[PDB]
Amino acid sequence: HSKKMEEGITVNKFKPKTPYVGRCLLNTKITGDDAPGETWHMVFSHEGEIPYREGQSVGVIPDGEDKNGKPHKLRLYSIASSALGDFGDAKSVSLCVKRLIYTNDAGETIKGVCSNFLCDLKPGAEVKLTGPVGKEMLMPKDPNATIIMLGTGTGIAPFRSFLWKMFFEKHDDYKFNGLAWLFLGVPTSSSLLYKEEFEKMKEKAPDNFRLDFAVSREQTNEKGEKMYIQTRMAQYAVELWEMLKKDNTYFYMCGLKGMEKGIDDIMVSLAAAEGIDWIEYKRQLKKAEQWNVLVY
Ligand SMILES: Cc1cc2nc3c(=O)[nH]c(=O)nc-3n(C[C@H](O)[C@H](O)[C@H](O)COP(=O)(O)OP(=O)(O)OC[C@H]3O[C@@H](n4cnc5c(N)ncnc54)[C@H](O)[C@@H]3O)c2cc1C
Repeated sequence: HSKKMEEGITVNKFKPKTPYVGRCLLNTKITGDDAPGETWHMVFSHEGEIPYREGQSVGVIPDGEDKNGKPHKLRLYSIASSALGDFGDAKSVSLCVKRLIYTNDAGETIKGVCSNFLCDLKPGAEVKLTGPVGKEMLMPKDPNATIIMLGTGTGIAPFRSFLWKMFFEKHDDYKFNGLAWLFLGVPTSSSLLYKEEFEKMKEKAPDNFRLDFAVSREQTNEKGEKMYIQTRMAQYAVELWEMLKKDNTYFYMCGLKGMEKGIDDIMVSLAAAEGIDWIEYKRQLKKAEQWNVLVY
């Protein structure tokens, strides 16, 4: 029995040995020039060949060979579009990709293989895809569920997928009527991803959608602390902790590995304050499919 929309999902229809070859339709930079690092939203054509569901990922095999002449390893990317897609016809898939650039030991600049291949794609270019992959980030079956979403950076991807389904589409068998609450933590205002879309959703379903942004380098709390995602969340601690006590509440976290630790630190304290061991409570929540995490 599952609390998530797991029935009839498709997994690994396309594999690394036999990828699906799609084509780039659009590739747009969605962060301002201010932003530390660039993030691109790209859409690929798949002609209905990849039957994915909100919350899943696709693997991308970047062009070229590794230092051993073999083809590159695949890299996974959460799908940023709902099942119907940005165009509403179930024939395209969209990704949210941050261009990775770092420096090695010798002080030389190294560009990440797959992220740079992807952000450099031009409309018409082909791309090898695999998947769909995953069950961890699927949506709850319950249309009246309280869904709390916490993402950092590109971790916004699966939540854009969820929200398009919930607020931008009409479905024969699904009408969301619960409360969705999104918290998005980014470094700069120029790094807010998809804010415009979220703002329109908010106007559309003001009683079903709550929205909170945490711009670390630009906002501080009373003590004067940087506005990290948990720093903005602690401001609603009593409310969220009370929400976690209910059976119809589902927590999803996605983004940079770091975030996991800082939320756990806030939680351990709220729980102990009520005589609860967070480590055991979290375990029970994970078992009940109420605590869902995907960090990388
Ligand atoms: C399930 C899942 C979902 C994901 N979803 C997304 C998504 O939606 N968007 C997205 O952008 N990414 C996502 N990723 C990350 C993505 O898979 C790639 O890892 C990422 O894009 C970088 O890969 P690359 O091929 O560009 O880099 P690679 O060429 O593989 O380089 C990565 C290597 O760079 C090194 N490195 C990185 N930073 C530094 C540093 N500061 N100093 C030194 N070494 C460093 C690390 O050793 C790492 O092994 C996801 C990953 C997973 C597992």
